[PDB]
Amino acid sequence: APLVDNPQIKSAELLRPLPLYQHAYVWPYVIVWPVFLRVYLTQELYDKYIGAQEWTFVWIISIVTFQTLTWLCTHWSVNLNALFTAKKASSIEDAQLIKVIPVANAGAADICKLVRTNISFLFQKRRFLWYPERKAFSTLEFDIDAEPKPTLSKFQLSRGIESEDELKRLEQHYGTNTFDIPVPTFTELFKEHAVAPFFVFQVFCVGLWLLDEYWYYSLFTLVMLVVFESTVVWQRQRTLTEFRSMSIKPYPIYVYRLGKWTEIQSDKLLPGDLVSVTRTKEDSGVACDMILVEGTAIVNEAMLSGESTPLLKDSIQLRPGDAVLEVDGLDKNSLLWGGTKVLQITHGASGIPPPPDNGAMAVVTKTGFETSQGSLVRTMIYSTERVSANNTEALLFILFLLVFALAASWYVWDEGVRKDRKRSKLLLDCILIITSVVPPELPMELSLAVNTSLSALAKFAIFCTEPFRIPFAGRIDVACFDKTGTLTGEDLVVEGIAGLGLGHTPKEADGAHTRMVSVHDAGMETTLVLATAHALVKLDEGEIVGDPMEKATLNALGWVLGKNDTLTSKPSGILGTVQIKRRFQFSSALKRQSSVATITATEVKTGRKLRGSFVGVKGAPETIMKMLVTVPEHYEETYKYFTRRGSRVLALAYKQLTTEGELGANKINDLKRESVEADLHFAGFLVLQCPLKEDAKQAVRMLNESSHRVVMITGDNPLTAVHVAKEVEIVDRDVLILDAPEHSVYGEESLVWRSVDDKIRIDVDPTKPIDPEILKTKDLCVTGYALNKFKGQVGWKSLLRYTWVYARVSPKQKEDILLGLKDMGYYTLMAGDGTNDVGALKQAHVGVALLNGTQLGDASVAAPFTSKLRNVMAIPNILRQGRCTLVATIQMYKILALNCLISAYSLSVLYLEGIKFGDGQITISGMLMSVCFLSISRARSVEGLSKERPQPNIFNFYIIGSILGQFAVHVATLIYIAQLCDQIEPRTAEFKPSLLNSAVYLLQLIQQISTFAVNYQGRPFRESLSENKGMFYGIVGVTAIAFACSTEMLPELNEAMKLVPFNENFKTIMTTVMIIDFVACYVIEWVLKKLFSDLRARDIAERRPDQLERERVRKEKEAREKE
Ligand SMILES: Nc1ncnc2c1ncn2[C@@H]1O[C@H](COP(=O)(O)OP(=O)(O)NP(=O)(O)O)[C@@H](O)[C@H]1O
Ligand SMILES: [Mg+2]
Repeated sequence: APLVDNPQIKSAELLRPLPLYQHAYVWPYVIVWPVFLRVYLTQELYDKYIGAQEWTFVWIISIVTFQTLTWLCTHWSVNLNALFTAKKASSIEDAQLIKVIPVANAGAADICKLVRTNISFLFQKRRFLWYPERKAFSTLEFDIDAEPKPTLSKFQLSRGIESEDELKRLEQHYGTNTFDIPVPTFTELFKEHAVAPFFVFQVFCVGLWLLDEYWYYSLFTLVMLVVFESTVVWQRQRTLTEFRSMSIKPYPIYVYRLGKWTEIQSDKLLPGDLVSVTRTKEDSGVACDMILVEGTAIVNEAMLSGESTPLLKDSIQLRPGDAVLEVDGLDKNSLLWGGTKVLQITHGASGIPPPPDNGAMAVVTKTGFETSQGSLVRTMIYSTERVSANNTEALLFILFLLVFALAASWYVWDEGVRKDRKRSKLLLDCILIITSVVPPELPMELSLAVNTSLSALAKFAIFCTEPFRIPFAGRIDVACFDKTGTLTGEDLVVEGIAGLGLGHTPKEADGAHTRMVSVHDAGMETTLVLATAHALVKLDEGEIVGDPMEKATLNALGWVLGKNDTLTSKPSGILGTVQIKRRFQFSSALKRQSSVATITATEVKTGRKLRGSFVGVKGAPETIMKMLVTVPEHYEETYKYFTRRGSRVLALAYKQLTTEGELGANKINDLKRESVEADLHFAGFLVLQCPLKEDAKQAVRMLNESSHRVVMITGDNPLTAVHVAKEVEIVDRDVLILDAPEHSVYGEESLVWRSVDDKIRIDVDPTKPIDPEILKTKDLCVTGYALNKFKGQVGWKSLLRYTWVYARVSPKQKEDILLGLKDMGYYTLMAGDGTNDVGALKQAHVGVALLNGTQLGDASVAAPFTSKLRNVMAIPNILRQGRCTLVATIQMYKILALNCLISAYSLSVLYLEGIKFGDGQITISGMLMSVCFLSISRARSVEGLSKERPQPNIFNFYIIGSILGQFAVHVATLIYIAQLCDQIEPRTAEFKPSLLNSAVYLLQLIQQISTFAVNYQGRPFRESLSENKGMFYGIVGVTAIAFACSTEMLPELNEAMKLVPFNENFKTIMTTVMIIDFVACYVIEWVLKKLFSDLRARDIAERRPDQLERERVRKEKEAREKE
């Protein structure tokens, strides 16, 4: 819509509210009320149209029903609210209401209120302001969000807010800095929930049963509806409370307001306000997004990204003030994001005095609900696709049930018309028959199953942010995995330093130098690079924190770490002091990390005094071989041999900028990234044996043997990824790597299929399609370079269908892989840890962030699913719960509808003969069905996954066929019992006990019990009926009650429900009929479950016969070893 210029807003219309007397649910019904009044009190129209006082009551009920329906249509439909309440008056200068309809599956539509001079409104707790130059409502624009990018001179010399009237203008404009989610009480939430259409339908059914003189049954179902809606309201309140726990509590911060330092809570924070950041306390990150002006902040973005590696946010005072701000470039580490824990504040411009507490100066950019964590919280709460939104499949199923209802009700209306019954009683019977089929809990059953799955998943420390991806986990075809941090533990051990003799020794046939010296016996330059090229920082308490790889190589180095970013070695191969002056941070797209430092290092055995400035860079060996001077002979073969064993290899390089002396202050030290990560020498290879997680192999073999495909997406080498995937059993056949034959600047021009042992070499033109022999008989590994060369070609859709290891991929390449896998129709799971997967975690159908730590807030916004533990077994469990979710939904979609259908036709078999159900009988039947529902609701899951897959859709052949077959069996037994009862006694108004009423009541009781016992899903996805002995005994108790009052063994139970005594031959025939009905229902359900319930695995997840034979042999061996 041009009125609101946002991508998530579909329609916007500037309404104007009308008075209450002009409302469309008031004025025409007030107009037509005296017509009915003149019909009623004035005679000669009493017999003209209505004819009776019961018809008068029917017309009064119909008019009141139409009035309350026209009132409720303004509440359960936004467009009908705009039609019936407010006139259009499409002009900006007089509008007061804005109808906002968002795009599909992006929250609930609303009629927002215009508040104003700045014209604004609030939709989904997002503030929209009217711009007259654009002539449209739009999202709030900050100083950062300006289209001309501001210079740093307005940020270094910001000096805080300097005007009181401008402070009040900022307060009225951007609002206060709070996570404004209002949790509702029980009263207003139940008031909103009592206006929902299925509550209205249930209350209308209660009134219909009350009109037919059913006191106890209507009271029971009203009490049950009240407590069920109370349960739903408490569930929604609990969910909103756990969402409210994600908010940062206010804590006193020192801001610079009116030229003075002032302590104030974090609820009052406006953009452009100068603030001082210190060490944050527990259960609090920082409030809102800031940019560092003066100081260095060691922060931890465990909220925005899954990993807990602390980054080193620098300042902007070293950058010139005339430079254009680059949020995605040099000043990426300049900003500080909200919700993130700052681990340290160190000082290593505007003339302002320093803060009383030793903190860094920052400027607020994005405050309130529009900060990045807050903008994710707004999407996760108000702008998400809700589980409780009524699907069209459930409504079409309800319409199918209503089609069956009308099929029964038309026949009972024709039979009552032909037999000349009372038309009001016949109409009430037909409306009762129609209304006894729609199950009011049916559209909300998926939400209940999702909530039960969330409560089950919270046991394994798995917290789900967006609960509409729980059914998606029931239909996952591809289960993508990261390698490092997901299938690999964080306790890395340094194997050592390799390739010291490159260009200067055991050599293989391909020339690979296998001499791996230890870190202590390494050279001086290798030791200085390992002491220089890291992002390690010592906290004020005295704990070294950083990358686990950098911590591992620090512990292998034997060098202590000082206070002012210095590292010393006391009298281990060399002795001296290094001090890092500038530090270029590591990026996943660059695959390197460099640092400029000052060295004073002496070798203990020869001397060789190395002083002065130094550049140490470590990274991926292909990038380093691209950016050094002279590539040594057999460079590629060394790292390919040390990667063929599965170890992770980095390259270390050094460059002396000034040699003897010093570089000179920080004026020269402000160099460029591309001007210092070039013309390098070679220092060595850092080889680390990254250890596999203990649960990785078991979880991946559980996923592969359960109709899921496991692929590996990782930024590491092809050989490490291939060796891990062979250990974890992702790749079974011979593998082929699609990569450049040489990773130099000239050799990166063609693509080659290569073997791991470097024996097969096949040239590939990327425009030509892939050879089908390679796709069919070989597993494939694809490098991100070869993926980038396959961006817009025909073979790419082949590659994503036949590759299970992706290596050397950028985060954008992981996003491209997951988008392409989404585009082919495969549902995707992505399990990731680092900041290289946050694009991938938000593009998969379900994304899990594996927080590597072993023993509501502190839940990351990087992924919709967050596993607090480090185990890989949290990945199948989610999928298991997802499958169970669908399975639970399926069983309720097979029970409730069938239950209602039975009840409807039972009423029909009564209402064909003029007899009605007893009040006590139908109340006892409803109580027993509620008892069986409570008995069947409590069921856990099995300890493993299965090859069968549940059907996601509800209109499949299995569910519809089973329901139709069981309904046909039930209606055949009901018709036969009715004909037998008419045969025994002829048919010739209060409730009087009869043989037909007792037989129909006993049949509907035993048929509801039979469809509870038959349609319960069992062994392939959950426990069986016999295993939950509480559930089995609860079903068997009602079974024994029904069969005891059917055998006439207890006359007290038969006289309690007003059941006539039965003839012995009739009793035997009816017991045989009940057994035949239960047996036929179980046979039909078992046949249709064995035939059509198993949703077939897709072609990417189908396994070859040798894999199935190996799986069967291993399962037989484990079953033998169990004995
Ligand atoms: N601290 C580091 N310093 C230098 N280079 C690094 C560092 N960490 C990773 N790299 C390199 O960056 C490359 C790709 O970046 P990245 O994807 O972040 O590593 P990764 O964690 O192994 N990928 P992944 O397995 O998906 O988590 C790796 O193959 C390493 O060579
Ligand atoms: Mg990772």
